Amino acid sequence: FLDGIDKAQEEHEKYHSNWRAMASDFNLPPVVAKEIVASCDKCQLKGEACSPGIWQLDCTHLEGKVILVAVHVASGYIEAEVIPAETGQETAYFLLKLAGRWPVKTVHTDNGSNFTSTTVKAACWWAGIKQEFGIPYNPQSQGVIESMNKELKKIIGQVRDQAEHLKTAVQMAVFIHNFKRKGGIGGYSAGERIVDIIATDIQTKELQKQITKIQNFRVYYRDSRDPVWKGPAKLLWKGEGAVVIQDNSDIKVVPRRKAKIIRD
Amino acid sequence: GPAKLLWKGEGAVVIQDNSDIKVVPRRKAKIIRDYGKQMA
Amino acid sequence: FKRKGGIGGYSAGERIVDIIATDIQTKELQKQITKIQNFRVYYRDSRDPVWK
Amino acid sequence: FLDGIDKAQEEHEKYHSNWRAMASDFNLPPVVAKEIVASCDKCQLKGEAMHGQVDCSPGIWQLDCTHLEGKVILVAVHVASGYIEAEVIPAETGQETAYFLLKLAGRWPVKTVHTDNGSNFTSTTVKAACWWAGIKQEFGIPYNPQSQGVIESMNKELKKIIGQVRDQAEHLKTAVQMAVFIHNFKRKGGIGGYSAGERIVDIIATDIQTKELQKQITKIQNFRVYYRDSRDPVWKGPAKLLWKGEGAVVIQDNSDIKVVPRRKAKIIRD
Amino acid sequence: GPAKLLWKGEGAVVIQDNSDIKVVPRRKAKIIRDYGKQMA
Amino acid sequence: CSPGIWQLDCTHLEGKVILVAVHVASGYIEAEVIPAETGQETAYFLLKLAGRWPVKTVHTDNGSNFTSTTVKAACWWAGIKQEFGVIESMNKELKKIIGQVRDQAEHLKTAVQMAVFIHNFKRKGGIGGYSAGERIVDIIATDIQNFRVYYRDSRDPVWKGPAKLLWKGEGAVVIQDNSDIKVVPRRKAKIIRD
Amino acid sequence: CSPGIWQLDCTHLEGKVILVAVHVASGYIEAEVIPAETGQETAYFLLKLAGRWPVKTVHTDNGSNFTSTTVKAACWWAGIKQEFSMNKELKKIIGQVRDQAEHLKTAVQMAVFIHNFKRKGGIGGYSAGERIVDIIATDIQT
Amino acid sequence: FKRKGGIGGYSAGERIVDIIATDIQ
DNA sequence: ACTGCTAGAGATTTTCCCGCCCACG
DNA sequence: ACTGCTAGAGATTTTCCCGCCCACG
DNA sequence: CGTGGGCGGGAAAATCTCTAGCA
Ligand SMILES: C[C@@H]1CCO[C@H]2Cn3cc(C(=O)NCc4ccc(F)cc4F)c(=O)c(O)c3C(=O)N12
Ligand SMILES: [Mg+2]
Ligand SMILES: [Mg+2]
Repeated sequence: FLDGIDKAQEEHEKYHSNWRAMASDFNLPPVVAKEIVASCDKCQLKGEACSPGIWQLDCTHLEGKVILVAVHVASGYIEAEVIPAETGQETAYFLLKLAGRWPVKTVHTDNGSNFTSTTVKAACWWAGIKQEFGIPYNPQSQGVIESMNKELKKIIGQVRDQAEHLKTAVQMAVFIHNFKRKGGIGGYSAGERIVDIIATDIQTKELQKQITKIQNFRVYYRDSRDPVWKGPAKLLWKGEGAVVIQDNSDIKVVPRRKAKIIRD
Repeated sequence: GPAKLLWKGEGAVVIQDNSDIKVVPRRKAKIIRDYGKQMA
Repeated sequence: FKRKGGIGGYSAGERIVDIIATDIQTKELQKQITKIQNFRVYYRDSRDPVWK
Repeated sequence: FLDGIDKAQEEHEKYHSNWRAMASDFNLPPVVAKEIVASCDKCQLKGEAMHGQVDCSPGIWQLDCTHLEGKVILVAVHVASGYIEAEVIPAETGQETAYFLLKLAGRWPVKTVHTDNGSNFTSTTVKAACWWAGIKQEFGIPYNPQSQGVIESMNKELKKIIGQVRDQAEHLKTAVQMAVFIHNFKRKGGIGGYSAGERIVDIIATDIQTKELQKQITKIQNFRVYYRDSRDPVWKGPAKLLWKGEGAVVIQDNSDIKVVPRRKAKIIRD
Repeated sequence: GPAKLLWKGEGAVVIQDNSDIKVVPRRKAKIIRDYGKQMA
Repeated sequence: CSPGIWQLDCTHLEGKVILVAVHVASGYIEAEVIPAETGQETAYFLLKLAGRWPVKTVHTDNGSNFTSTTVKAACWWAGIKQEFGVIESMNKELKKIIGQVRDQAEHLKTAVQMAVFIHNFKRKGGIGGYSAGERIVDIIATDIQNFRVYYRDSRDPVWKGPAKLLWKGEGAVVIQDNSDIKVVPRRKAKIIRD
Repeated sequence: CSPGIWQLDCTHLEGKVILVAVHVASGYIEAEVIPAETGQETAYFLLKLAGRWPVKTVHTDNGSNFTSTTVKAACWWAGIKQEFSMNKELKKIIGQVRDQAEHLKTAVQMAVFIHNFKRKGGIGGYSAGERIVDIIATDIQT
Repeated sequence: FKRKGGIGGYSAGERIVDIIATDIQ
């Protein structure tokens, strides 16, 4: 348990795997894996600027009727909505619906007139959503958004005989693109990828919210065969018989009788 | 709960709370792994 | 989203993720293990000597 | 304070968040989170969760008017025993209810009446009748029918037995008298298995025999108890002894019905 | 119940179940002698 | 009398500026001598008056020793409100009991020391019989020694309030909203802890 | 600590000699700056200890100004029986808020007011100015 | 061989050798 | 100053009886 | 062949912490 | 003169229970 930390350290020196691999493989607590991936030099990539809130917005006018299409670009999930009239209130209503279903963090769109209303500004102020206009987050999926729109138009050309109304065939088409399109690495249709991304993001932000209070705390400690109260070290894992800390650069374990935790 | 899962089927689920071996039907079960796993 | 509590302090939006995540994890792990582990148990029942 | 507390306050301004959500999302103690929950006046909960207690005293009697087949029925219940009387009313008015209450007071030792705030129970005629008979009038919370819920349940039970007894009689009032006779005599169970007729006899007989006997006792026995109380050395007294215990006696000094151990006490004959 | 009576007034009655002193008010008392006393 | 009322004024001994102060509840002389007509010594004396007891206000005259930016900046930094008799008596009786110690001392401020103590501790009389330094303690330290409710009106779902308590009951509470003396059950109402 | 007992100490700062007086039972300081380190100024420090606040004795160090004949005559007609950590907390607060100080004395004033009424705590979020009056209240009401 | 994940935590080589062992028989 | 309450049904625990049989007189 | 259920408030039990002081190194 | 351990006082956290309302 405690003697696998150094062989995770040399593993991160040779191959630089992330905290999940060293946590699940070596059966470690994930805090020491995040500190191993933190203490490295060349493993310090960029920040957030990954994101589960990669959302593309695109309008189209099919059969003389407005269809507003949103894409969860981090997982490739895509849906749409038939809009009767081009105004900012309809876009704000659909944006608040998307915020109600999924945690929409950032939206990417163009500088269209319908998407630049102050009603959408008040809605995103009440929501707290970063907004982008014309700027792709990364230029790989930029054409893929349009190709998915053409794919959905091919699905519409499949299922226009499956329903009478436009929006009923639209809902059947997004149901088909949610489930009836397989492939990939492990046979995921469309929902398993996005629930995997959302679950991993929820778990890593729970780890961030857990660790953001521990770094405020202090652990004054002495050792066995020692009364010299060193510290204040940083807590990693509070245990019932052994507490894990780091004083300067070493992952140490201590008895709880030798420990003293400042509450702030 | 929370019991430990032992075997899953389609109509019933075998679990173990402390030492009992309970066979709970599928319409009574709740299976989840907490994000709070990072301590325990 | 904003209302927290219930089972483990989460909103319903997290539990609806966790339920389907366990759904598309555990039965796939079970399908992967049911083709490998196949043990045949003969049992002598109670009040009797028949190995069934 | 912290900036996260202020942003949780903005969260409370926009969504009226839970205390546990603000405590988890910003690493807060729960006391200030419950204070922020109690801060905005739009966050008002559903009150307390505990039921009150209705008095069980022999001098109290409940009344209620109920309705069945387009007719009004006066129901009276002794609260301590569950003895019930019922009658059909010609017309719902205070004078006929005053006549019914005068019959009740002439037949039974009634001191206190506790009804709801209906129109017929707030007339001047029942006020003059209760002043003539010396009856303490009391009413309840203006829109809480649960303090009268005993007699509401007895309106339920008597109508259920009326459902069993309606076929034997041609009219309502004969079946009403038959049903109230059935419930006051034939229905057996409750505390000691008896009907309420034996129970109210037991209540009135025990009341008389345990007030006159203690009245005859208290003029003879008169012991004055001085007591050195706890945490103190002052010998305080004298007090009236109610009953001598084995290691602790019960007394009343001025108004406090208290227990004093006999080692901390001192009993004087006069 | 049933506790033993110790003293009675009007406002409150004091009773004893096993060793306690219960100063029960008049609105909560129930003073009845069960007429199956003919055995006990 | 408020628990924090103090009064500041001035006296000129040989054209020499001292600042006297008195609590209105007791008539309690304290004083300081300043080298020149400045405001820094006035803020010095104000927060040294606060230096052992909490001070809520200071009463002054209508002079220009209280309309400057230094003293107002100090008093609004601390939080003491400013506003521009009971001092004019004891300021006249501050120059009288020096005579037992004036010629008996090289330095006159020693006679000021002994005279201000003989005014402080050895001055009693009247009802309570205490000293003035203990009278101010008695007054302020006897001055050193209430919830809201909300309710759901019956046959309605709307909650209202807040109201003030009148009498506690185990089933219902009587309250006043502004003048509405109403009794509401505890299952339909809820009291704030504070 | 009896509520009539107080304590004195001295310090030097920016070429100016300051003197602190504390109530030992509470811990609220009061400092004052004097121009010259003379016996007159510390006898006036005994005045601004004694003439308002309920003192009984004195407590200071072995300086020759603290035990002069002027101080002894002041204690003679002031009934004071001369017998015989208070500075570091003041030296912490003065340096953070030196910026609003045209003189050192105003910095001393705002620092002792920060010590007075901006640091709430104890058993009910109290001040030291309430604790001194509670202890001398117990003295005057016992 | 140093990067894993998925349902069973497979690499690419073990997955392709499992599908080749499936495809042979 | 006022206040939810009461009759009935399985259900479950607690407890005599009887017969009996296996252990003893 | 179908089925009552769920969010919040005191209240009560269970449990760390701290300081301290009395018992000990 | 220099340390340890139980206690108690207080915080605080997990559970019990119990109710309001959905027409
Ligand atoms: C027109 C359909 C056709 C079928 O019958 C009606 C009548 N009804 C009545 C309620 C109601 O009384 N809810 C409160 C409630 C009370 C007690 C309880 F145990 C559970 C409870 F939910 C409904 O909620 C509701 O949806 C209907 C409804 O839809 N319909
Ligand atoms: Mg009624
Ligand atoms: Mg009714």
